[PDB]
Amino acid sequence: SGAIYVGNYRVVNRHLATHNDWANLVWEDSSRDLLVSSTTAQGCDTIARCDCQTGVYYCSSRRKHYPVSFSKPSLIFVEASEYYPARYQSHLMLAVGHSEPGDCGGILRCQHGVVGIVSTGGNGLVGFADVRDLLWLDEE
Ligand SMILES: C[C@H](CS(N)(=O)=O)c1ccccc1
Ligand SMILES: C[C@H](CS(N)(=O)=O)c1ccccc1
Ligand SMILES: [Zn+2]
Repeated sequence: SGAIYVGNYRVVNRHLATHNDWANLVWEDSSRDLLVSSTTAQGCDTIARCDCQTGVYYCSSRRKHYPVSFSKPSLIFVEASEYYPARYQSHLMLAVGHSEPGDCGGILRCQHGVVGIVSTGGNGLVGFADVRDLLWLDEE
């Protein structure tokens, strides 16, 4: 689990979104595993605006942060899970590291801020849903 809180937005894994997230839906993309909902409280998170390929992610299944190199956001074939059939997930970044389903929502951070959230895993890889292209997360 986990979310990004920026302005009046909450960013979550689309497959972990709650009834309240869907009741307050701003934007969702099934191809990206992202959903953004509106919040009443102001979020303080800073979104990175950059092309970093190094950062640190939180891994709840190890209670640890790990430094990783990760690929630029791309269209990656992702195996079926129970939340999706096998499909191309877009805007996905891969790194070598540990990820279990409950790790979804762990933040990946660079020097500039929040890069994305854990979305996929298995075969010793971790996939992060990029958010850096969502420039609208920083206004109204
Ligand atoms: C929020 C919606 C249904 S509702 N109550 O009409 O908002 C929802 C249904 C199933 C899984 C996740 C979310
Ligand atoms: C079992 C699934 C497979 S997938 N292809 O990543 O959806 C999963 C593993 C680890 C983290 C998140 C999800
Ligand atoms: Zn950066």
